[PDB]
Amino acid sequence: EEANPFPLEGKYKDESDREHLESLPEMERETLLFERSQIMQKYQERKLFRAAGR
Ligand code: NA
Repeated sequence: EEANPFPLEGKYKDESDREHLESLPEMERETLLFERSQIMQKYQERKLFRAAGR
């Protein structure tokens, strides 16, 4: 089992990370959220494959 990298609302690490991202300029925030959506897709893909291999 692999740890969920962004367990808060699917895109934040924890509350201080949320507050930090929400304080950034729009371009930076949307770039980081895009980065994280890629990380989360790969995490979820690996989780699916683990379920299928059981
Ligand atoms: Na918060």
